[PDB]
Amino acid sequence: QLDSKLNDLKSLLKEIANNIK
Amino acid sequence: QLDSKLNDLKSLLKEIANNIK
Repeated sequence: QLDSKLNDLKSLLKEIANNIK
Repeated sequence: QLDSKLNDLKSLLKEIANNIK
């Protein structure tokens, strides 16, 4: 469960990077 | 503890992205 939570939080960085650009 | 530490470090990227924008 913790590994899945970390993986899910990972995509937030990509989403933020896409939004900023 | 290590998983929690990694999760906490994760939010730093989002904070930096918000600050830069």
